[PDB]
Amino acid sequence: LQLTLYQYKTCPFCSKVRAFLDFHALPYQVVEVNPVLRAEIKFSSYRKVPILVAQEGESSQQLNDSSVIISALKTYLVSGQPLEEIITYYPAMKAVNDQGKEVTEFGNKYWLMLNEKEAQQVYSGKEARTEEMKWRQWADDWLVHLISPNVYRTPTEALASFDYIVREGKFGAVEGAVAKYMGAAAMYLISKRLKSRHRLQDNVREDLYEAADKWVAAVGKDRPFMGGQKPNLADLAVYGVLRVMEGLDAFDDLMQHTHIQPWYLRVERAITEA
Amino acid sequence: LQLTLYQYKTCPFCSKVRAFLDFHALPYQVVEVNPVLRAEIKFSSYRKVPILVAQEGESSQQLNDSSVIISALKTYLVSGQPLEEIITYYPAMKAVNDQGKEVTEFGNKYWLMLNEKEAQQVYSGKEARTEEMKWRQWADDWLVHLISPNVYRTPTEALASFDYIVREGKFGAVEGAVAKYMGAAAMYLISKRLKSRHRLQDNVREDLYEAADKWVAAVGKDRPFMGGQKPNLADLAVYGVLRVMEGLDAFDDLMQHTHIQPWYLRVERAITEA
Ligand SMILES: COc1ccc2c(c1)c(CC(=O)O)c(C)n2C(=O)c1ccc(Cl)cc1
Ligand SMILES: COc1ccc2c(c1)c(CC(=O)O)c(C)n2C(=O)c1ccc(Cl)cc1
Ligand SMILES: [Cl-]
Ligand SMILES: [Cl-]
Repeated sequence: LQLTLYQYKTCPFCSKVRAFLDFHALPYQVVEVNPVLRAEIKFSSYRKVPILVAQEGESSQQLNDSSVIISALKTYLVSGQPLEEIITYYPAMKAVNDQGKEVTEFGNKYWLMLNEKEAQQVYSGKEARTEEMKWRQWADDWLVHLISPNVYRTPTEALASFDYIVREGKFGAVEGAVAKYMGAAAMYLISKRLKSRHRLQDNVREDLYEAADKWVAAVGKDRPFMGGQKPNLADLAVYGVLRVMEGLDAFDDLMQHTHIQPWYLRVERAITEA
Repeated sequence: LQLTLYQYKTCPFCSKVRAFLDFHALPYQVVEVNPVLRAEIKFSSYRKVPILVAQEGESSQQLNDSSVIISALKTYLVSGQPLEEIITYYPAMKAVNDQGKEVTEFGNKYWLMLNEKEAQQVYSGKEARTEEMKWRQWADDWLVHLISPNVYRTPTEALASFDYIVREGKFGAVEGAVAKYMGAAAMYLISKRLKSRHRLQDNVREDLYEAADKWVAAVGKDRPFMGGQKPNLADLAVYGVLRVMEGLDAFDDLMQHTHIQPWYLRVERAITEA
């Protein structure tokens, strides 16, 4: 089973898949996609990243959605059922938006296709299973929306963010320089609207701290991770979404004003502990 | 187990739930909602219909999404697991649209929460289970979109449709008269755009026939219903969506130019056969 992960290193969706693969010590190769030309992903009809293709000898499968990849690869690690069958339980559901745009959502993306036996093996109980599902959805439907407005909240921050994005990502020496200044500007302004459209406060930092606190309270103090002893897909989902800001002011503030570090560091070492 | 179904009689979403309850000969009461004031539904935070509340003695549960109601009530009929636990597997997933609107989708809405045993009891095999799921989604993501443009396609048709909607539904003698002419007009124009936004052909009837044919070919000629011997959630989904046009020109045309009647009539008697 050879895993190749096509990604945008600094993207919360790719970090999410990495947090999962790393935690389960799964071996994979990563091909960094060029956000401007995206030639490395032009083999797929699915036009979003991450994309993960699993090769099993002569056979191979393309897992598209970041939440679907984790769900499919996970039910696979527990059930051992063929990946080509498992990916069949998370179908791409096409529909035309109320604006005429063709959206594609993936069915059952936060549900592991597990039987009673294996389910009892990975979950605390029925309520633990539906809880991570709810928090998996929160991570990318609410939490990720707090990244941009926060890392591009100030012109200085916007430049630091794109410096890190271009340095961390794949850009030609030329488009790198352009994207560094041009992209920081566009994103600084563009995020001013993302902040509004998503109904964020004026002090976006406060929206970040609230979510952070809302999370640690959810984890509670009776357990190290929402998953209990070890982190579960929900712990790894929030971790993966937040790690993306590591090194930026947003992250330092997060750690300094929220009491989220203990859990964060906990999920980190649980990962480095392969 | 007392079932109360709040609905809009002539709506495909309510017809879908009725087609299911009827087919399983489930006893329920229906309270017709006034589309204008909707007072009869103002007990629910969920602001869409159908809504189905199941009362079990002193306890009661509100099942909101038309596909979720069918999925939950169904897994319940097979597993016997408490409804209050079952509805827990189809969570409301909130998110803010790219336009700033708060949309709510229901997780795993087309997946019955069944174990190996019961699943083998209700499905032909693994491929039969994911096939109805795919056709359940088609019914409401593609098929329903062909109803309005087709039944409001012409001014004469628009009036006949609203005559039937007001006669079939719950409107005050006054607002009924208004809605009959005012609503027919609004819908005739409004559907002119629905036809465009949804990328429908100019001859919307053709879109209807194609879908119809696409369905009968899917069912094939080796089985009476997509579900084999008896109809399954996919057969009942398409039937429920189409019945809504019964009596209108659109429906007569459908039956006359598509070879869909045989299956349609087959699902009808399978239902009347309680
Ligand atoms: C190279 O491509 C990127 C990089 C970062 C991205 C995205 C795409 C998308 C979009 C997508 O997945 O296509 C989101 C939401 N990103 C961020 O959250 C983000 C993270 C850290 C910093 Cl410093 C600044 C921004
Ligand atoms: C009273 O309320 C109604 C009635 C009909 C409706 C809807 C709501 C919705 C919307 C909803 O569920 O809120 C859709 C999509 N309807 C139709 O398909 C339709 C069916 C038959 C005819 Cl003749 C004309 C139109
Ligand atoms: Cl593209
Ligand atoms: Cl500023």
